[PDB]
Amino acid sequence: SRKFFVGGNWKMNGRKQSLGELIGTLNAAKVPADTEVVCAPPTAYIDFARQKLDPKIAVAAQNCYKVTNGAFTGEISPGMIKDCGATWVVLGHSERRHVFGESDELIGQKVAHALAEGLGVIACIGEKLDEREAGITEKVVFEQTKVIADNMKDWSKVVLAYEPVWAIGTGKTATPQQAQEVHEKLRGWLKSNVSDAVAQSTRIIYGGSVTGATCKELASQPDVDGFLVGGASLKPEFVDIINAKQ
Amino acid sequence: RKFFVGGNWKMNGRKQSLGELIGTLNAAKVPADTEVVCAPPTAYIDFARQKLDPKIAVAAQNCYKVTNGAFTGEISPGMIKDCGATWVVLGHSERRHVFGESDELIGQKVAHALAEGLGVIACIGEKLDEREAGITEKVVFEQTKVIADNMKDWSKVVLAYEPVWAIGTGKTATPQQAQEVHEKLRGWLKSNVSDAVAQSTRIIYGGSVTGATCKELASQPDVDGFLVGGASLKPEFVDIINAKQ
Repeated sequence: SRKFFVGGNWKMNGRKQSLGELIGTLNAAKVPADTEVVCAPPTAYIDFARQKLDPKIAVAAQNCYKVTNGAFTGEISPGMIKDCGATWVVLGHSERRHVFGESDELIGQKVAHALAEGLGVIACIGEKLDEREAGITEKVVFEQTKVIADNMKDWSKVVLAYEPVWAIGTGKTATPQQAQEVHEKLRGWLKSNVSDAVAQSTRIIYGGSVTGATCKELASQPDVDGFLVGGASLKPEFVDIINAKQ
Repeated sequence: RKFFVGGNWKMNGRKQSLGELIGTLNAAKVPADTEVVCAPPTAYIDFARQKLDPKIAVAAQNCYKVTNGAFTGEISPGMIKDCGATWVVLGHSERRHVFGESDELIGQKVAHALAEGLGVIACIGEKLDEREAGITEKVVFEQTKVIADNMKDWSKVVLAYEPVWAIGTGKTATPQQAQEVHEKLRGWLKSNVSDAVAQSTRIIYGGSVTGATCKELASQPDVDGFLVGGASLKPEFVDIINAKQ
């Protein structure tokens, strides 16, 4: 019985005043008890957000590096994330992979280390438009998921996020049925390559375009276990997406 | 040119350990002729500014080139200002050589940070292969050039020379080898920008500095301070603050 999971990726948006407002909205919101809600602030505001947010909402970092301390100007470690009261980290996000060039190997290593330090991990995967139009969706997301899997001792604190990069900013839209086709193929990969236990208990959430209007239909897909929300996570509309199963 | 001592904590510390360091720094007597800046890890910019006495300025360790946007894991100069920090380090050797940040990207970041009202510590330097091939000047001049082309105003910039060729290589820089590069960089400012920019721009040294070495390095005519690494996490940093005393 996989617990429904809604992530809010704020990305590089907001200041203390505006995020303070957003947080007041989320605190005033009724969160269903059967739903796990997580918010990822810009790294400068992880501490700030954890202090202001009600305990019913967990806090994620948006990225981290692969050792606990070191000569890595501009990076943060999982220890720092935990030290700030955050319990999750988002890793392998399409923007890290495709804007900032983070390799599969680097990401697998980040997952191992964040997991070894006690954080949950939202591990992101997905294919670009050129990869999808070349017919290599499965090949790409399976390879990304394999590299993550090779750097794991334990699956219980991982959530997989499928991002259709091919449908973010390109003009193309993704159907609920296309999302479901990728999600069930990823679950089938977990069953045949890790275990049926992992396949049946691991949340696979959809990180493509989600709104107050699209969320109910997407969430009723049997292999779509929730959402990693982009722009809408900055709006009160997020509260509708939290309630997508209601 | 006011003497400038920067402390780059890198990816080190927690609230407890950094709170302790900050107590130590808050007890230090900062000379009137010296500008002190500390760069915490990004998760602790806010924490550090709240705990530090105002006689010490706070810097971000990196930032991005737009004020808000779809850039998971980044921070903007707006957020840095919002947390009470007045500087950012850009083009650090680690951003360049571990994380692949290009000259063009760094230039764009410099322009955006200066425009949003931050000071910028702009880092340049050559690797060992480049030094031993004889292209020290080519590499550092190119890096300073691409930056200069993305800037109009020089008053809020500090140039940091990093002898990357001395990090974990088995080679080290002498004070004289540091002076030599600082002099050539001031030379490039004269010839490529102006004499005025060349006479007023702090050029600080970003290689190994300790309490034992700091006074000899600071006495070099073209070395105007430091961007300190490992020693910045220790009381020894307070002695490096006193380098020109």
